[PDB]
Amino acid sequence: SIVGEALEYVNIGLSHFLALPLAQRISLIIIIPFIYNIVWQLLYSLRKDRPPLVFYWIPWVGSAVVYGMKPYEFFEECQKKYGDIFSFVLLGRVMTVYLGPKGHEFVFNAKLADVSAEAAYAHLTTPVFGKGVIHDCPNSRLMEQKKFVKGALTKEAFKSYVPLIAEEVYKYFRDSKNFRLNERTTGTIDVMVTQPEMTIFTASRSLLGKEMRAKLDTDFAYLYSDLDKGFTPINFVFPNLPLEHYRKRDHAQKAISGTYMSLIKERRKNNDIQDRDLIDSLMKNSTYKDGVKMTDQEIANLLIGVLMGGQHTSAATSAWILLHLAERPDVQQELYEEQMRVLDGGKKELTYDLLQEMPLLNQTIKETLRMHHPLHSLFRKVMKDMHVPNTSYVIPAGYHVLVSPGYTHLRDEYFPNAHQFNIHRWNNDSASSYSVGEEVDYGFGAISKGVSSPYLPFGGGRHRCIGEHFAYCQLGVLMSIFIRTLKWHYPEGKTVPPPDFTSMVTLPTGPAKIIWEKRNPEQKIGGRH
Ligand SMILES: CC[C@@H](C)n1ncn(-c2ccc(N3CCN(c4ccc(OC[C@H]5CO[C@](Cn6cncn6)(c6ccc(Cl)cc6Cl)O5)cc4)CC3)cc2)c1=O
Ligand code: HEM
Repeated sequence: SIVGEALEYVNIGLSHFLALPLAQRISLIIIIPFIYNIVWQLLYSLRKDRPPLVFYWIPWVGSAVVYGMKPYEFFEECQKKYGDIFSFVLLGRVMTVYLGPKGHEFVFNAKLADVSAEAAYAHLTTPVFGKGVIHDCPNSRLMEQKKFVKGALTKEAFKSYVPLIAEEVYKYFRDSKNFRLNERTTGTIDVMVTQPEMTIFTASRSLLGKEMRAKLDTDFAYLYSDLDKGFTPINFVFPNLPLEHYRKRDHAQKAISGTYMSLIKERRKNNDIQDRDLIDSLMKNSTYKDGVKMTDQEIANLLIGVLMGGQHTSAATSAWILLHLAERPDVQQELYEEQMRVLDGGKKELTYDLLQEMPLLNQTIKETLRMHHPLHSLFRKVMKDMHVPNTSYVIPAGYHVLVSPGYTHLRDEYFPNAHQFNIHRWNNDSASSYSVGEEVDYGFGAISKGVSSPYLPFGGGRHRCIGEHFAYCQLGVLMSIFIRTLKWHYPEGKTVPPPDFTSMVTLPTGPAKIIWEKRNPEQKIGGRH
């Protein structure tokens, strides 16, 4: 009646194991985690208190490759097999996806104690922006930082930004190799080259001021390029690794934040603090509610973050607008007529107020943001176990929740013929967004309380975007001028490119070229160059 001899043969087996040929021991260190992985998923599939988990062959990697290459195609397959809630493994992490408007509610209105955005995002952005701001600080600091920035983003600021943004667009048509409208009447451009330059020029001039704008004409512009490089999904797994890419980024962040602090300390020294730009504004208005002031280093890091966020979402969006309009001369024609009616055939300077009298222009932005949400996946790390309403599912702490309003933007159920670009689906509804009812303030102004809208380009809840009006202002001036100045179309046989879902924003797969030509070949842009 001896089990003792079994326990001996366990120990013997462990010892015979350790003495295997190194060819078999490498094999086992591969085959036994592979076998265990399959065994674990099958067992996992039994738990009725967990959403279904998408099956995967490679441990740790998970569904990373198919999710990254074509996330909306991934989501649609999963939705057919499992419905709206399902999980998948992604480079070590378990992501729980909740598709559709209830998904929006579940994640964007999640209680602050249940989930954390900074725990999800901190590695992605802190290396790039610097310490102390955005996701490298507690939520209540973030709430107030959004309040400070929003304070420079008022109707009266937009009124003064508009002629500044217009000036930069015109100087870019005049001076850029891509255009030179005083010398050339037609030409070819890559919109992934032109739009990121146009966006940084206009955002700099209006948010940072003319000094910082002036510096973009120098070799300082190269540091922006270097810091721009460090803004990549790979920071999610490799935020820091001793290589040259990471070294230029860190240098750039120091060099750029140094330049902003130089200006800040310069302005405080001369008492030269007005209401020109966002720098003036944060100098006057960056004291937290427990009395602590933001440092000059933190103020500068915040400027980098604001500028970098606006840079990528807006540049991609104007690239998409150009690309969709290039095959739709009917829409270009209709926008041109609205410009002629609102601006008296051009005998009226563009103002922020007149921009609000251009519904078709704003509907074009709205519709581009529907087809091309710059951020396909928004994340939160789960901090406490969460019950999913009307289900038996519990999402345990340590999981991530993923919400994807850009996926819902492309469903026929909520947008008839969702794959078709149509600015007229927004007729009599051209506002960037609006709360369908009740509102709430998390620290940075009253916003919509419900987040169930199928259309959520700026998200919702406490992490809701605050740059929506600035983006529309910027994109509006830009497109108003393109339309009044140029017609454009595709090279023969070219059409809208598919999105690049592996970058930070869903920008077009390039080279994405359009051919432009002047509406008025003899028109000249004045000023010195
Ligand atoms: C390894 C194999 C390969 C095939 N693969 N396998 C998987 N993937 C992959 C997966 C996921 C993703 N991403 C794309 C980027 N994405 C993402 C990027 C930025 C982001 O930002 C959310 C927060 C933080 O940044 C901002 C962005 N922003 C918002 N408005 C303007 N910018 C932000 C907020 C505030 C401020 Cl001040 C700045 C910034 Cl940047 O909001 C959220 C998600 C996550 C998924 C990419 C590739 C791959 O490429
Ligand atoms: C087309 C332009 C833009 C789009 C579509 C967009 C979209 C978004 C979205 C979806 C979020 C929420 C992210 C999340 O919930 O995880 C967000 C957050 C945010 N965005 Fe934007 N954005 C745009 C432009 C801008 C601009 C121009 C600025 C700055 C002026 C800006 C600043 C911010 C800030 C400060 C947050 C808050 C992040 C947080 O609270 O955690 N965005 N944006």
